[PDB]
Amino acid sequence: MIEKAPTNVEDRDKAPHLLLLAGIQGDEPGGFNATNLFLMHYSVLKGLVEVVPVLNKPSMLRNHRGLYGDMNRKFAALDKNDPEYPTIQEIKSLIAKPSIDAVLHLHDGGGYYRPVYVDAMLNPKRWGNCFIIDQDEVKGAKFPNLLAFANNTIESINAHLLHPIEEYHLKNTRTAQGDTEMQKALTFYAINQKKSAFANEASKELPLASRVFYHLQAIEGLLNQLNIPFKRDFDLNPNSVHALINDKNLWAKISSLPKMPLFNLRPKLNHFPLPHNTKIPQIPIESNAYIVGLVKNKQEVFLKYGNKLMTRLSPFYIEFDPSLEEVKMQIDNKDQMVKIGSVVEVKESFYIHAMDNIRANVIGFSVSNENKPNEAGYTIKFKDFQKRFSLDKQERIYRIEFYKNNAFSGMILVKFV
Ligand SMILES: C[C@H](N)C(=O)N[C@H](CCC(=O)N[C@@H](CCC[C@@H](N)C(=O)O)C(=O)O)C(=O)O
Ligand SMILES: [Ca+2]
Ligand SMILES: [Ca+2]
Ligand SMILES: [Ca+2]
Repeated sequence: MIEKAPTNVEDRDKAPHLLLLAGIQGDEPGGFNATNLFLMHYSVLKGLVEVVPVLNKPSMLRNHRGLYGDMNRKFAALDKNDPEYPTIQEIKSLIAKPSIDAVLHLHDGGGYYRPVYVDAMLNPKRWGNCFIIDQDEVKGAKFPNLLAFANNTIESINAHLLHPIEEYHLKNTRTAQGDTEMQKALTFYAINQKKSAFANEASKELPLASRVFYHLQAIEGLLNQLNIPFKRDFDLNPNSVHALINDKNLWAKISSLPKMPLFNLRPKLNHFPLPHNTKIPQIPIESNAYIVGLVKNKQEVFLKYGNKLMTRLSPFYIEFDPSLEEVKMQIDNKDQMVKIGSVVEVKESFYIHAMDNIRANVIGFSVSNENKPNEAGYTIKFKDFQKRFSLDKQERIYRIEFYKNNAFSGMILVKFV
């Protein structure tokens, strides 16, 4: 859970609290890209929005609806030995917190829901582009009138339709009256804790940016109904959404390695250092996004951003010796200390000063066929690189790797600008 909170802690209790959740199915990227963009680009000014951006991360990482079965059928009877049992308790505990008032659960769904059969794509069996309640009223909730809240949220979404076919409709599953499937799902659990609970569906027929657009419309519609004041730092249209999903400023930091751009990496990165004796899911990974991770696939390690494959790492596993903190380098004739794990911009040249006990391999530069070379003490320019060794498709970013005996002492990236 990630908090989107006012800067003044005192403002937390001055408006309602919403719990915003997506990615209970790992192949529904509208939902988890929307929670991602919300965390990255919105501000909550009073009250609080608690976000679990992706409920089923292992499944997201494999582009899979649910590796351990349908997580959204696990909110009623559940075997204590179910692999998702701990996850389910975390979620139910967030839902049932006295400080939470409302719950919004995002999904992507096939076709377009219509309450009357129109055709195979538009009918009551379909799920796309609807706003869903389990029943019209939840007595004892802070906001008991789910129906009114839903109708007003649908109004807000329908003020912004990209095409008429995308019109939102109310879907009331009347769950307690015999819907045994929905009785096992998240929002029904929430209403049983006297929370006002809603699900939004964006149609799988839509491109990702349009799915995310509609989820964000639903989030804003509901925040307005709750009177949780918010801002965002962008204009809400599909182009703007696309730009932010595919943002060149997105990065990932694996272990103590430098920040790497998410987009426009080469599809495969060879001889990539990873800490030994460390299970893949336990390798630290930081990002300015909230849906990034690593997953093992055969012998490779995939860098994932939602369902997008950003690169395939071909690792070599090695001790990460943390002793080397900085390296003396010259950049465009300007001498300076460079922290291990830095990215440095270069216009013309660089040079690494020799070090006792430390060997430098500039990846893409060579002066011999030594398999374990020392390339400190060379003045290096762009023309000196074999461009295929670049980290990026643009052939501008190069790895410098440092070794102390048989241990890995760190990496610095140079970016030619
Ligand atoms: C074809 C394949 N079985 C498939 O992906 N079906 C989906 C089925 C649609 C689907 O999952 N809705 C959700 C609705 C849940 C709403 C609400 N109670 C909640 O807890 O948020 C579900 O039932 O968990 C499709 O048609 O979009
Ligand atoms: Ca932003
Ligand atoms: Ca779903
Ligand atoms: Ca080299």
